Amino acid sequence: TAKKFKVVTTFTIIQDIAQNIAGDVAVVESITKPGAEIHDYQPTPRDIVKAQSADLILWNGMNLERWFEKFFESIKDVPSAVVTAGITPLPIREGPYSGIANPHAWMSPSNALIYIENIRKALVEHDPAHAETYNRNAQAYAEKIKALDAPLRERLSRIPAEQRWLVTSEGAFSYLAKDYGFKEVYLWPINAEQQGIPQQVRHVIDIIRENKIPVVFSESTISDKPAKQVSKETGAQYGGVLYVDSLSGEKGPVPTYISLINMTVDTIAKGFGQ
Ligand SMILES: [Mn+2]
Repeated sequence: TAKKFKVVTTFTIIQDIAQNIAGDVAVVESITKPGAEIHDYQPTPRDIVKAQSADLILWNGMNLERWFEKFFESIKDVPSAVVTAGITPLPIREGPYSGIANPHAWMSPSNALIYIENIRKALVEHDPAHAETYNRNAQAYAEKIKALDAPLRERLSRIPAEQRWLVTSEGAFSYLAKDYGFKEVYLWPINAEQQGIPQQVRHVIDIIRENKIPVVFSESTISDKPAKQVSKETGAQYGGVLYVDSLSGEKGPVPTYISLINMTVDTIAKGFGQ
C-alpha cells in the first residue's frame, strides 16, 4: 500500500458518497468547503492545485457547477467523470434557467443508487488495481441507500397528500418532491443572481395563504432571511434549514450523505407536526 489513489470532487455530497465507495484504498476531498455556495463558486489558484494533484475528478454535471468546465480546462492529464449519467432529469420550471436539467438529483435516494454506480465505474476504470475493493464497497453502500428509502417514504406519507406542499428558498427539492409526492413552491428556481426579489416572495405568499400551508424552509448555503420574511407575513411557521447543497463539517450535525437525507426528511416531517 504505497500512496492512496486521490479523488477530488466538486462538492461535499459527492465527496461523502465516493469516500464510502473508496473505503481505505482512496482519499476523497471536496473542492468546496462545507457551507459554501456551490452553483456560482469562484475557484482559486489553491483549487487548481488540489485538482491537478488528483488522480480522478468527479463532478455532478446537469448544470450544477457553473464554474467546473472553465476550471477543468486548467487541469492537465487528470481524468474526470460526471456522476449523473443515466439519471432522468427534471427541468427547471421558470426563470432564465427554465427548461434545463435541475441538478439536485441526489435528493432522491433512488437516484443516489445511480450516483453510486457511476462513481464505482469511474474508480474501477481509473484505479483498476483496486476494482474488487470498489465493487465490494459500492455494493455495501448501495444496500444502505436502498434500505434508506422505505422509512423515509413511510414518514412523509403520514402527511395528507392534499397538504404535501414543500415550500423552500431554492427550488432544490424537485427530485425528493417527486419521489414522495409533494407539490413544490420556492422563492427562486435555482441559485443564481435573483434570490428573494419581489414578485418571487409575493407569489409564494399567495400560494401559502390560498392553501394554508403550515411551514416554509430555508437551506444551509443560502440566506434564511427570505424564508423568515415569508413566515412572518403568513400563517406559516419557519421550519428551519434543510440540507441539500452541502454537508455540515464532520463535527456538525450533517456529516454524511445519509445524515443529510435523514435530516432533511426529519425537518420536513417535523415542520408538518410529524
Ligand atoms: Mn442548489
